[PDB]
Formats: sequence, C-alpha cells, structure tokens
Amino acid sequence: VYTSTETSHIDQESYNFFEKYARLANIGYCVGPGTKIFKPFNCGLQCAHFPNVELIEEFHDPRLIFDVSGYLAVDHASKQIYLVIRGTHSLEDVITDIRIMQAPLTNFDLAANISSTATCDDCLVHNGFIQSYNNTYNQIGPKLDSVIEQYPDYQIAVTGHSLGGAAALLFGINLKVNGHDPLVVTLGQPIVGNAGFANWVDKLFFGQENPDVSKVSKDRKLYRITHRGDIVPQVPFWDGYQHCSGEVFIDWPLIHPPLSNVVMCQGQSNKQCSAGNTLLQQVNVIGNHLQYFVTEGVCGI
Ligand SMILES: *[C@@H]1O[C@H](CO)[C@@H](O)[C@H](O)[C@H]1NC(C)=O
Ligand SMILES: *[C@@H]1O[C@H](CO)[C@@H](O)[C@H](O)[C@H]1NC(C)=O
Ligand SMILES: [K+]
Repeated sequence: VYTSTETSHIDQESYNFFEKYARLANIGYCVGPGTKIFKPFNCGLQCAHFPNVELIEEFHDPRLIFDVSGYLAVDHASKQIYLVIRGTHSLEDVITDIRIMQAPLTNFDLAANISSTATCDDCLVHNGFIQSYNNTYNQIGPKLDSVIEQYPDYQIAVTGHSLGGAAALLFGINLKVNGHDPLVVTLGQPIVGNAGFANWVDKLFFGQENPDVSKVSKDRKLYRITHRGDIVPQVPFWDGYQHCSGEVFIDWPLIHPPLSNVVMCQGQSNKQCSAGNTLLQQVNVIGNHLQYFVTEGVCGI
C-alpha cells in the first residue's frame, strides 16, 4: 500500500469547491419519506445556494441494507449534471454492517454496465458496495443517460456521503470506463475494494500508480473528502481492503473548518490524515461522520 505523511494546503477557491459538493451530498438526505425536494430545487438552506438548478428525479429504495436513495439534477449555472447518492438505511445500521460483517469480495465486472473487459482481473470490491452501485444504476441509470443526451456538453458530477460515497465512487468508475469524463467527490467514504481495485482506480483517474495528488486542478476528477475522527473512511479494514489515492482531509473538529485546516493528502494511507485518527478522536462515531463543512445526514440544516 502506498503510504505517506505528505500533505499540502489549499486555496479558498478549492475550499469553496469542496463545500459545494458537501452541500449537494447533504441535499441527498432531503430524499425519502417524511422529506422532499420541491421543484425546481427547494429544500431550505442548502438548496438555496443553487440558483438555476432543476431537480430531474428522486429515487429511493429501502429493501436491502445496502440500497440507496438520492437525486438527479441539472445546474444550468455551472453547466453540470449532478447525481447524488446516499444510503437509504440509517447511518447507524449501515455503518454497523460495514464495520462488523465480512463481505466476500466480488469482481466489479459483475456489476451493471461493466463489460467483462473494462476492469483488471484482480478488481475485487465489497459485495455490499456493489449492491449500492447496482441499486443506483437500476433506479436512475436510464434517466441519467437521457439527461446526458439532453445536455451533452454539461460536465457530469457524482457525489455522496457515507454509503452514498461508496456508490458514487463505483458509479463514477462505471461512467468513466463507459466513455464519459465524470467528476467524483465522495465524503466520509468507506474503503471499497482491494489493492488490485485501488491501484487500478488510481491508474484510471490519475494515470499511474502512486500518483501525485497534492493539488486541486481543473483536470483532476477524483477527490475523497475525510474528516478527523471519522472512522467510516477507515473501514472495513479486513486486511486486503485499501483505499485508492485522492484523500482531502478536514483536520478540524467541527463543521465550517478554517481554510488552513483542509489539506490534500498523498498516498493511499496517510497518518497525517484519516489513518492517523487517534482513539479519543474516534470515540463519537456518528457525530464525527456528519461533520463535512456542513452537517451531513439531516435534511434542512
Ligand atoms: C447488477 O444489475 C444488473 C441489472 O442491471 C444485473 O445483471 C447484475 O447481475 C447485477 N449485479 C450484481 C452483482 O448484483
Ligand atoms: C452504460 O454504458 C454505455 C455503453 O458504454 C454508456 O453509453 C452508458 O452511458 C452507460 N450508462 C450509465 C447510466 O452509466
Ligand atoms: K477507495
């Protein structure tokens, strides 16, 4: 596994870009029962930061513990199509499953829209996260394709928090091997697959193994935002699992971190970042997993 302790600071434009995706991910918690996103795109404070955005479709499946909910929208101001995904089930229930239950690792080429030749032969991923990816594809994939055809020069951006972040990573990989050029930003994302998968994802997105991911740049298309004290990005840890590169770490205990305290981390594990979370920092598992620029997991704040 490529390890490092190198980190780099960011500028305010990059901080505002990460905050943006944190907000869009938060809005994913406005989909489901008891909540709503009103057309065009109204859902209280967080949707109010998105003029000229129209909700296309929401989706919600509660059938299985790894099923997903979320929405598809088009932002005519930024010329982007947004796919935003979350886990349908409570964060407590989902994280308990990921933390404690041992998935058999499955080849990503078994997932929807992935051809037998698109992945490396050793590209293995947690069977639950494949289900989250599949469940996203089966609910929204055809609608996303029709919207891509309708707005063919808009940039596709996939984002999600928690299990949504795992589904987003895989859905971005689906779009990328299938000829699109998506932006993928995940928050609080658990480790998806093994060393084969992680290194293949780094080649796919950064163009080499052990990529220099110290910079935010117009052409970079993968960011994994993590927060001090959140253990979700540290599980599952069954040896075998490892992250791809691309970590952006909020080294701050609260929402709304100072600019100095969001850093770009080198490597697939970095003790200056998530891998260095101390035992006292890890204690409050759900609360620390919500603190990503804005509070994630609750609609309307
Ligand atoms: C994913 O969904 C497709 C239907 O689009 C199905 O063919 C496939 O077997 C599913 N894969 C897994 C691992 O569930
Ligand atoms: C599925 O793959 C096809 C064939 O490459 C691609 O054209 C299409 O956009 C993909 N659809 C989704 C929703 O990923
Ligand atoms: K990963």
